[PDB]
Amino acid sequence: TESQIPKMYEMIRDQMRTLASTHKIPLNIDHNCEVIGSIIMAACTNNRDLRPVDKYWFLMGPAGAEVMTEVEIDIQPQLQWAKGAVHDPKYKGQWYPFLALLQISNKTKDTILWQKYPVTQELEISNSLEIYANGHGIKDRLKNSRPRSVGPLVHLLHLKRLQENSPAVNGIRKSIVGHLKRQCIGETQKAMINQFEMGRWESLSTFAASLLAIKPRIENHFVLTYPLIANCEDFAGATLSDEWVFKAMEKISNKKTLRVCGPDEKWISFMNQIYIHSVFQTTGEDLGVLEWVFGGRFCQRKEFGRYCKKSQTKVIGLFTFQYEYWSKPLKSAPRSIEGSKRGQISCRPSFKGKRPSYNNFTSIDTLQSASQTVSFYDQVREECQKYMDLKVEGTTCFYRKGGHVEVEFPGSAHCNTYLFG
Amino acid sequence: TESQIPKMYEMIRDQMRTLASTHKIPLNIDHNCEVIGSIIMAACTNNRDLRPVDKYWFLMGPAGAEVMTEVEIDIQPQLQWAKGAVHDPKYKGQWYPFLALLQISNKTKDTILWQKYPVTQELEISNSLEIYANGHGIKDRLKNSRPRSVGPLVHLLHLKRLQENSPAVNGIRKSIVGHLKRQCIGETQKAMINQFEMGRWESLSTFAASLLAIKPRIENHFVLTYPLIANCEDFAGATLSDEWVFKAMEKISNKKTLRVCGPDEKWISFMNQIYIHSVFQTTGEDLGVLEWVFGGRFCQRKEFGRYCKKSQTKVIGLFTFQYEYWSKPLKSAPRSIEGSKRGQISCRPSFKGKRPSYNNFTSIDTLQSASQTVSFYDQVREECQKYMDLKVEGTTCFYRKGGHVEVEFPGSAHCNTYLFG
Amino acid sequence: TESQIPKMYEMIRDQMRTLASTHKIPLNIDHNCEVIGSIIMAACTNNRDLRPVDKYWFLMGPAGAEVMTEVEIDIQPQLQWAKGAVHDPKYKGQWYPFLALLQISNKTKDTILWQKYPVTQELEISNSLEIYANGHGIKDRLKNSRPRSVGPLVHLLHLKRLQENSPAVNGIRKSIVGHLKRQCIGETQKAMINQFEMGRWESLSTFAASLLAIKPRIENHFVLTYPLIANCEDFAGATLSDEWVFKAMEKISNKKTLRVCGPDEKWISFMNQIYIHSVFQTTGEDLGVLEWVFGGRFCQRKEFGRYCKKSQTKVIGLFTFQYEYWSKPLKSAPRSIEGSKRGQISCRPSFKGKRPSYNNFTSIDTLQSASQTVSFYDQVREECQKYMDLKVEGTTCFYRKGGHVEVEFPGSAHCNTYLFG
Repeated sequence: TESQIPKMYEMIRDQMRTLASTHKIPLNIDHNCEVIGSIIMAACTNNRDLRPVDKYWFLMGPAGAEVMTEVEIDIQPQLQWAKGAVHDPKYKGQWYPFLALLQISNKTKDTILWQKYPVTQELEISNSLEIYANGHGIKDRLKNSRPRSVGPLVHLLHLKRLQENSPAVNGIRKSIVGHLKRQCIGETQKAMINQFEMGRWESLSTFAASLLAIKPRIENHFVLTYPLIANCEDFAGATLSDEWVFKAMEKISNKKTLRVCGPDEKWISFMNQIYIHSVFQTTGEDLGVLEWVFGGRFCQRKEFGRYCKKSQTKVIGLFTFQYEYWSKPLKSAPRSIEGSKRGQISCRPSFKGKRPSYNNFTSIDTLQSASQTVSFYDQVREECQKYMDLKVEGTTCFYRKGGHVEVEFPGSAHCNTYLFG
Repeated sequence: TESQIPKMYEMIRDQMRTLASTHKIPLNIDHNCEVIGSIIMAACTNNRDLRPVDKYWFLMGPAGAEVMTEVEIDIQPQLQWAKGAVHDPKYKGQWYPFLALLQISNKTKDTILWQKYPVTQELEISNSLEIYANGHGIKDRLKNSRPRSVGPLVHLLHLKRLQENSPAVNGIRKSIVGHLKRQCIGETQKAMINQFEMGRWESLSTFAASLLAIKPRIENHFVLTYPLIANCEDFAGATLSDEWVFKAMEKISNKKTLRVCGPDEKWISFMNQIYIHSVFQTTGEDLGVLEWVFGGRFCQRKEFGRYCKKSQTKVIGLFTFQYEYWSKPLKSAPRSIEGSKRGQISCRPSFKGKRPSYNNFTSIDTLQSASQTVSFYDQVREECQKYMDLKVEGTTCFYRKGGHVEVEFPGSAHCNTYLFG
Repeated sequence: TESQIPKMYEMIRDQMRTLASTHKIPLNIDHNCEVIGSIIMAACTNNRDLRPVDKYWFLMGPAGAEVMTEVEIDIQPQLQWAKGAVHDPKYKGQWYPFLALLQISNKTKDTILWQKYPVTQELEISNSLEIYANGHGIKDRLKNSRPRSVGPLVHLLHLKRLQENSPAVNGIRKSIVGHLKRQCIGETQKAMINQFEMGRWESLSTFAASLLAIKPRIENHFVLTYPLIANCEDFAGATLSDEWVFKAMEKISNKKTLRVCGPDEKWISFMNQIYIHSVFQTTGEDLGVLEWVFGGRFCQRKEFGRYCKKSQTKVIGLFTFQYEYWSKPLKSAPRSIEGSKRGQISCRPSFKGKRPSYNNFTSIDTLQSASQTVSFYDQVREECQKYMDLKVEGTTCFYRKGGHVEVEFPGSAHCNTYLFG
């Protein structure tokens, strides 16, 4: 499944530099790579909506005198290659599943800079839940190539849209539900999806809230963004899922040739952190964990105002990256109550001596563990409290840099803080 | 609105010393000032209930040999002046609005020493809510001069009393409701007041509990108490709302002439702290903030037993005051959800690495953010959770002493502790 | 009530060594004492189920060459003595009440090593509540001698069993209910027992959950286990309820002659801690308090796997014990809301200065303190929140070792952790 990753990375980077050098467009500027990279993406996917010759905005000029200017560029070489490469048997069909991950990676930056909440706004649920709407805005043909990488509310938004629009309805609805029930591990959650499948949406707010307790299964992959791809000189053992990516970004960072763009120099750490969020998909991650992993503090998006408009970005510094530990991408749900037992959570004193009094429950509702028939909302709450009661998240381990020696994450005072908090 | 504050302070202090010196009553003892001050107050307000000659309890004697004794005193000079000064056009009507603030200030000490809960007891709600019953016991004609300074449960107690007693009912009820809806900023809170206005009191417990989340708008003013007023030699630029009051109390404290009374010397810090609670109305304030502001620890009322009876107080030390930061009096509600967005409050891991698991919600009820019609109690809870979710309280800033350089309050380990906790 | 404790301890130890020395069974090995001690117990209680000659498993051998082997032993001397001693008027009837406490003490080790949840499993309630099922498995005739030492769910399991099986039903049910209502101090709790008494068990989950807030009254006694009894040379002033027990265990520990058994040497601290849990009945205690009391960290049961089988235990170290503070055994419920007043729990700012915002309530439900009729579940919750609101637990004090100087427990970072947590 990753045998072709090396050669597909190579093919992307090549088409990028071919098209950039033909029009004298320097690829040591990350903004140029972002625009060139998205044009190549569009030739592989929506072959018919882009124009054979069109004008785009690049940083043109010599040796740090670059200015943004509209360059007319011709894609019919890249277009002809792209329409073949979709079905080329040499890639063993691994092309579209790879393009979808590449689009998730390369669209991450804009979802950070231009924080909106299209999916929870359309579903009419709390915008705290947009963290589970990832992969929104990917071309649909790519979405069918990576349904496990698409957040559960994207699938849920697809289901409700279906009910507000043919005999193919029985087959489309079946597969959307199928993607939903693989992601949503809760017994009460699958029951709620069943209700949604029959158009009964009363459970929506409760289902949506349950996703922060009984967390869904979201597949992650570590995919380089277009500026990294163009400036990577060796894809020899490329993976999307182990220390290679970490080592690849350190190698480019050490080259100190790729420059990054932004509104002004106060953004230079943030831009660089945005590379980590795109490649490793840590946009939703705990910032305390991230600081430990990469060895530096991460900004929250609050710490800056609105991004400037893409035409008014400027070079503001150099790409930089380093890391202290690494980890593989999570594929299973982060929390499991399998073989979990809430044990003693209260004191039964035997000494008369006074001492502080604890209650490890918010109310006696949180301890109602049910035999006598129970109501559905209580079923939900009880199942959620079981996952809430877990004190650890994740599945295996972090590794020290330069090997696979397992190092337990020690903790942080910056834990339980978040990029959009 | 404060142009007359200097001259009204002057007039109070003058009438006080005039009446004290006529009967050889020393004003360097705070208890004497408290009794003399309340007699002058009563001449300006309930002109007909006090007696022209009557006996009161003062600390009489020479040079630290004072003993408490009943002195008969004659008020008909102070009484004649008082009946004029109510309507004297030279004060521009600012007299009663000032007398009401002075009575709030000078009644604060007794509400601390003799902690009872008349308003929540009469409303039959938790006595934790007496913090919102301030200004109770003020003469009603003064209450109409400062309805924004009167706690919302005083207005609420007035409304329920009205329904348990004429065509003026439509006008009295209207104005009480009007004061209530200006103080209670919650949309669900105004709906609950509407229900109360129509005699439906089922929401009482919920309305009362909501006041600790969606906090009401309470107007504060910094007004000197009678012992400070008599011992202040300069009212030149007097305000009730900026650093002048702070500087005025430091000036008297530095004189080291005013002595304070109490049951025994173990009360001497507490008595002095009671001056801060009366003048700056910090009775409800966070003791950790207070310690930072004034630079010393504040006692909780638990740390002492019952006050002795007023006849058995003795001189126990000197008035003392100092401060490190200052702030203006709050007039708006302390919490606002305007332009507030609860953002990301949960982690979506992308690394397999295990890490601690957080849940920033007590139950999945606390995340039910609602389109589908919602029940009223949930409306309340959801609105309350929005205010509960705020992490900061207050509106502007503290200033360092001796200027208006804004200094962010850094925090304290003594925060979230309270005078009646 | 304790006048006979010295002589009853003496009689137990004597019968133990008599039967052990007759068959050359060394009593300096704790496993031998445990088996011999339980045989003597069985002769005093279920006189007819044990066999006059039978084979048991002991550590036989010389001077650290002991191996486990089946020894046939003859009890008809110990049996003849035992059938008399039950009713011997010289013990003043104090025999059975003492045997029941001795059985609670000596069965504690197995309930730790072989953690099961028979009572909550049979009641079908959360196994977090097995902490309130103590004294289960005691011979019933002993249970009637110490009903206050039997956890409330044992009595509750007895009541439900009664309803699933005669004119004596009115008298048995009455006394079980009577034991239940003395243990369960909550007004809503007694109401729930009343419902159970009439076979209405809907309240079960709520009653069971309420026991962690409104904690029941459980009687404790400090009783030596069989290995301590055999190796105690002086019962002169023996009590079950003051510093004597502490001093008695230190004396044997200092002898360094009793060896303890377990699966391997990594258990040697845990085994020794199990002596403290049996004698002082701290199985349910706060481990942070325990560490302070005895001056060493206590293991949680998680820190080890399953015990080996009793035939495969080996000597792994020496008995050891020490202590820094002591306390009497608790007899009353650990929490009381009598004369408790929740006071100010919220801030009413008077300064405009911003500051952190606290809410000392999980939801506005937790503040609903009710006049207007309230529903029963809310009655429960409100009563429970009153006990939840208490910040201190226990009734009197701890004492420093070697006297009765009261020392307030200072706290611990290891508090709110538990043996079965």
